[PDB]
Amino acid sequence: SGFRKMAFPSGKVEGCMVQVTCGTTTLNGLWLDDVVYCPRHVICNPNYEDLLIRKSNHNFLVQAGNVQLRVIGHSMQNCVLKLKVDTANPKTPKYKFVRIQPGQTFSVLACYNGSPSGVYQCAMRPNFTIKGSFLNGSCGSVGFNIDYDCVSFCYMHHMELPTGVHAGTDLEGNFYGPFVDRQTAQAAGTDTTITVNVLAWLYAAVINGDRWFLNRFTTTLNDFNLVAMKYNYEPLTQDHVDILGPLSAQTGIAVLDMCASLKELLQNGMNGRTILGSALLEDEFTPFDVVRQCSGVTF
Amino acid sequence: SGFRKMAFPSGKVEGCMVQVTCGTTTLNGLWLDDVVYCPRHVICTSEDMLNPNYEDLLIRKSNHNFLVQAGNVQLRVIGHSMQNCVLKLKVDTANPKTPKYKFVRIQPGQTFSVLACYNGSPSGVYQCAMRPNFTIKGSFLNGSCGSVGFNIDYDCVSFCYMHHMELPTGVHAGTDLEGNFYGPFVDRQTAQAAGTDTTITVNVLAWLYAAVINGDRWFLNRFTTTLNDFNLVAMKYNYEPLTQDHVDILGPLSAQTGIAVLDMCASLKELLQNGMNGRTILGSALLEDEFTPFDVVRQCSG
Ligand SMILES: CNS(=O)(=O)c1ccc2c(NC(=O)[C@]3(OC)CCOc4ccc(Cl)cc43)cncc2c1
Ligand SMILES: CNS(=O)(=O)c1ccc2c(NC(=O)[C@]3(OC)CCOc4ccc(Cl)cc43)cncc2c1
Ligand SMILES: [Cl-]
Repeated sequence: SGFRKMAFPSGKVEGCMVQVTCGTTTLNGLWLDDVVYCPRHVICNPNYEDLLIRKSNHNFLVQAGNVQLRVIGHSMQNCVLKLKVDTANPKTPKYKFVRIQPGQTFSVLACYNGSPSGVYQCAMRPNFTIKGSFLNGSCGSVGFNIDYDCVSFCYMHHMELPTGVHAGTDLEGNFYGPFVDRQTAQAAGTDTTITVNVLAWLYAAVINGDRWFLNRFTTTLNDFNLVAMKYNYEPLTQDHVDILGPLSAQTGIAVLDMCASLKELLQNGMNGRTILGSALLEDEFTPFDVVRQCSGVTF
Repeated sequence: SGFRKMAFPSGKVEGCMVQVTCGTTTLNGLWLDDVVYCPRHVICTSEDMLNPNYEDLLIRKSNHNFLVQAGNVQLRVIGHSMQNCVLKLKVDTANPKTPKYKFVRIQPGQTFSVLACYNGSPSGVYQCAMRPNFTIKGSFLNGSCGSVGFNIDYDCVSFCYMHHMELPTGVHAGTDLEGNFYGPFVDRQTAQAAGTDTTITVNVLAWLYAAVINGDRWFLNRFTTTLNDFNLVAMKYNYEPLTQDHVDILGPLSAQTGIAVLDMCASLKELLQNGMNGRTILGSALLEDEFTPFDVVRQCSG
């Protein structure tokens, strides 16, 4: 029993964290095989082609523990800088670079000066920001998932928006959201609740013996989406309904039956009651996270 | 900016997790240098669990009865001894991944990271607090016994907890790494229950200072209180008494924000009276008590 926000074991990613210093700027890099990946703003209206052409390999100081790596090449791919080094990382795990969609969750290994300091779980918000926990020097920290023994790198941290939320890119340097890596007026758009994730967390509550919110009612997918749009909740699709199938079969509560519970919770509140120790509806657990935690999958 | 429940990086502990098998029982072990530490109930069958005599069960075992697996490699057990509720298996190979470590016994209110494992394989990491009733609100299934709680200081791992059992309310009980249980629990299937739990007051105050550092001031008021008047109110909401030690510990946060501890105590009294009125504090509609004053300073300053 129990239900916690749980991150993937971070060890395979810890063995890849390095410090990258160029001029007066210091941030984190991800060392995989003979390449170090880091935000391109380490070289900083910037003209990154013009700023990069003026740099030599010896301008980038890369440090892995107490060992300095020698940079033998450099190239830019979108908003990520790729530093070719002379030595392949012997701790390189089996890995892939994957771009995730809003609502998907991942683990973040927060780093400062190439040293990991913490791990937390979070979700890609529908407005493409992440509600992270980052200070100055956190740039280059990465987001990931683990499948068996393969690390899927999905996020690299780049900046903090004025509301305290964070923006970054996939490992190919493409930003999540309409953000740019430049000091200019930028803001997070109006955010919405990840509906499929709230439903998955309501199934996790049922599996853990929290059932007060259940009711005898059902609803149509159209009627639920009309209600959800009024409460700034993301639309629920047939794909989301299908994904929730296994949890629906395990608890005996049809997805549209759980939608009627969610509709009653949105129109009436919790009334002093809690669900899994929370007075708010949690949306940072996917249906797969719920199945993984309520069955004990290992890495 | 931002405030998350944050666990320590788990890599130094992952390289210590092994699987320990005794007959039909399998659980997790912690391999440090040439010793594997695990709950002593690995020598019990489901039949032995009500009133087991561990000294009598252990004396009947030989080294080859213990099967220890580290990855796809079987370790050879060359000795065994019991220390309180932990079994210590001497092995023929020192773990080359043994980090710098210490065994520390923690007090209620203190937080730690838990690396949840099954069959010697890590499956997840989360952040916990030792509740005032000496239980932890963990997330554990069958076979999680032997999973460990820890903190990291520089490059040193402080092991503070080893998981042993689940009480009937779904909460968990365990020991320090010397086998001494936290709380009045025993490693027997006899009727046991968690005592009435309370809120960790010093931790709620630390989290209110974290909200002030992140720009939230809506809950502050023009009032102060005596330490005694605060405690009289707090006990009525099942909050732990706040001691002068707690007031002193909050000193640095008080100096950084400019809000005296007893002035923040007056905001807490008001929040307990009025509730939040549809508002949240650091994205939460409840008062968070699983962040210590030390966690707040580390996450907000470095
Ligand atoms: C709010 N103060 S803080 O917590 O120390 C902080 C400061 C900077 C943080 C940070 N850095 C940045 O956003 C910038 O990094 C150079 C600052 C200047 O403006 C830009 C513009 C574009 C880009 Cl891509 C980056 C930055 C990242 N993540 C978290 C940060 C927490
Ligand atoms: C509630 N079902 S479950 O989630 O699968 C589960 C089952 C057993 C869990 C478990 N095991 C135990 O508590 C016991 O382990 C042999 C079961 C029998 O009673 C005792 C008595 C004393 C001691 Cl020290 C251990 C046990 C631990 N932690 C979490 C557990 C989740
Ligand atoms: Cl302590």
